[PDB]
Amino acid sequence: RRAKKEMVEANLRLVISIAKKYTNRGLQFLDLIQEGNIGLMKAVDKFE
DNA sequence: AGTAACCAATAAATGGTATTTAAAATGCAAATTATCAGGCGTACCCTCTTTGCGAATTCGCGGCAGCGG
Repeated sequence: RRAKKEMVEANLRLVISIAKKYTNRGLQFLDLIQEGNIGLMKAVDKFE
């Protein structure tokens, strides 16, 4: 657990970029960001 | 080119009380097809950056605030 936190906290900027590419008047910025963070947690789980 | 209402008679005058008839039709609940609605996955590399620009030169008033003897 304490290992995965490090990658998750490292790649938040990546999430920000991908999200802002979709922000143009959808839900709201922060909702997109948080949903992307869910996705990032999934990806960290699946990466080899 | 013929009177009767005499007293029986005849069943026809009804519109009313029902267990039937089974055929129909009318509904009823299954089988059995189509199609819709969810979940998962994607391996070159990409890393705070977008915003609101201002419910828009109001104004007058009040009061709850920080500095200050």
